[PDB]
Amino acid sequence: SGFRKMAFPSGKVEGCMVQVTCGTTTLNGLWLDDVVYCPRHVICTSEDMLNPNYEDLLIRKSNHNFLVQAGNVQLRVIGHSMQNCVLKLKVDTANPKTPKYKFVRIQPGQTFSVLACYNGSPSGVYQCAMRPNFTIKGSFLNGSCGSVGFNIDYDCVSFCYMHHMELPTGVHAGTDLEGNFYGPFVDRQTAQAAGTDTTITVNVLAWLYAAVINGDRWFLNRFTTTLNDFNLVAMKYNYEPLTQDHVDILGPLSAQTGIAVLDMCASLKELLQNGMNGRTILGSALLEDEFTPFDVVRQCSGVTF
Amino acid sequence: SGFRKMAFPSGKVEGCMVQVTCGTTTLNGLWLDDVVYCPRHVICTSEDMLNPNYEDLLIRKSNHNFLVQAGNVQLRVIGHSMQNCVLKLKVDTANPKTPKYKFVRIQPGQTFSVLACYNGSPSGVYQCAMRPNFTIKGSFLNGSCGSVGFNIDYDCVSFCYMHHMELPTGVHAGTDLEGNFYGPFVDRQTAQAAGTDTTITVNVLAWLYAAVINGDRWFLNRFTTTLNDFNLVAMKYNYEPLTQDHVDILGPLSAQTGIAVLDMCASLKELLQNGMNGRTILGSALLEDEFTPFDVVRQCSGVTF
Ligand SMILES: *[C@@H](CC(=O)OCC)[C@H](C[C@@H]1CCNC1=O)NC(=O)[C@@H](CC(=O)[C@@H](NC(=O)c1cc(C)on1)C(C)C)Cc1ccc(F)cc1
Ligand SMILES: *[C@@H](CC(=O)OCC)[C@H](C[C@@H]1CCNC1=O)NC(=O)[C@@H](CC(=O)[C@@H](NC(=O)c1cc(C)on1)C(C)C)Cc1ccc(F)cc1
Repeated sequence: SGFRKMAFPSGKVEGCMVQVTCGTTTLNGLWLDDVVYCPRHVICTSEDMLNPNYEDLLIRKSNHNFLVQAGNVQLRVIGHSMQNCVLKLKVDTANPKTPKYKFVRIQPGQTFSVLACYNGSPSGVYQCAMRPNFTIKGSFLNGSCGSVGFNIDYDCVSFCYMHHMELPTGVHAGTDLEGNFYGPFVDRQTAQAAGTDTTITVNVLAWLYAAVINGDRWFLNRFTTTLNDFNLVAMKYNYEPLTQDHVDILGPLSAQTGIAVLDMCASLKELLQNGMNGRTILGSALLEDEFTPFDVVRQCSGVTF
Repeated sequence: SGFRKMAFPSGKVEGCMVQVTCGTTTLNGLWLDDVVYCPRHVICTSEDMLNPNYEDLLIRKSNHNFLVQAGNVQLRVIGHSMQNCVLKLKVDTANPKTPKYKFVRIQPGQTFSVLACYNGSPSGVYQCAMRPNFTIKGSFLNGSCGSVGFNIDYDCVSFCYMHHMELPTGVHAGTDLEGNFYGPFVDRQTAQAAGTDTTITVNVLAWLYAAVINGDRWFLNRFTTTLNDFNLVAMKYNYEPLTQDHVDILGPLSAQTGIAVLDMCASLKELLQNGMNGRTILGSALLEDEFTPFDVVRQCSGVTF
């Protein structure tokens, strides 16, 4: 029993972590086959952060300016290409520990683990979600870029995120491993406001199923609701609308607990309108919205990798 | 910026994870050098759980009954010894990936990461604390025993916990890697009540420093308090007493933020007496007590491994 902010095991990503020094600035890179990926701001300093010209920087730069290190072994860069806001550094050697991997661009709502690193060495691992406004509530310091987020399927690591920036709001912004930023953010020290975040309704419901599975059942009421009426209330509390595709993704939790999704929606409707009155659900006094229906299943059923 | 339930990277523990089949029952084991450690209830079934006689079980059992597997490679047991409630299985081969390790018995209040595994394969990693009543709020299912908790220092993995049982209360109990149970628990299906848990005061204060470092500062008031008067109030709300050793462990956070510990104690005194009034601190509507002063430092300063 129990429910925790579970992250995927990080060993397979630990083996692919390098540090990348171009000039004085140093950051992290992902070493896959004979290419190292890393943010493209490794070729500019904080002096250039204001509004960098990345194309003049790499133009006037050779493969010797790039010093990749893997513990103690240094790597020799043979070519360097710029795919959007990421930098592909083709190196002579290929990482022996390159796992079965893939590059995916996740959607708002989906979760992923993060392996925070500095100087190409990993500090810790934690779980995050891509917010509806394409930000994440991470935990990063100076020298954390290159740190990546990922999902797993047995042995296929699905890289989905590379860390680039932190908005003055405390939130964080990044790209996929193809260099395209999530949301309307671009790597330069310019004021860019993220949209108004919203609560991930489907994830709140999956979290409520997890509570039921674990014994917390005081919030279950006797009612049902239509999908529209629920959405009418949720709309007031800045909750994302619940589509039928979300209802279908909860089918398994619904089937497993014997609680129809729309009855659970009725339980949540009351929680939003009346609050929790100082009670807790799975040890939290707030409604949690960073657990997907799959995250609950893999944790309450125990899928391994 | 940011603050998350950060866990240590799990790669080095992933490499030491095996599955151990004695009869039909299968669980997990820790493969270090030429010995595999695992709970001693692998030689008894649920039928025996009521009150097992572990010494008659291993007596009438040979090294062929023990089938250790490491992915696909099976291992050959040469000897088997019973150290308290753990089982030492001496095998012919030695784990090539055995990291610099050590076995420590942590104290109540200390935290550690957990790598939850099933069938010798890792599902996920999360962070826990040894409660003042020698339980932990984990996330374990059937077939999770053998799963271990640990801390790290650069490259020295400090194994501190192996998972054995779950009390009907939902909490969990285990042993150190020397087979001695934390608290008054013994591996048998017998009603055993844990003490009344308490809040880890020192950790709540460290968490409050972390909030200040991250911008949440509304709870800071203008007062100071004596150590005794604080303890008098904290005593009422089931908070552990704050010793001078705890005050000294907060010195660094105190020095870094410029807030004296006893003034922070005054801020917490108000939070307990008046509550938070629907506000949050680092995204939580409750006071969190599973972060040590070191856990904050390593995360807000960025120590790597
Ligand atoms: C990562 C860069 C690194 O590893 O080397 C240190 C310079 C760093 C992450 C943030 C640092 C502080 N905590 C973080 O999470 N990124 C940067 O320093 C970039 C600049 C910023 O992030 C600033 N914010 C903005 O520019 C901004 C963007 C928007 C839309 O609104 N404001 C904060 C530091 C204030 C620059 C950079 C440097 C090197 C890289 F590889 C990527 C990006
Ligand atoms: C781990 C055993 C395993 O991996 O194989 C499955 C039998 C398992 C962990 C719990 C299972 C359910 N969720 C868990 O976290 N441990 C057990 O099954 C042991 C029996 C129990 O834990 C029961 N609780 C008690 O016995 C108890 C103890 C006290 C002080 O109060 N109540 C729960 C299942 C109800 C038996 C066991 C089997 C194999 C092992 F290697 C260790 C322990």
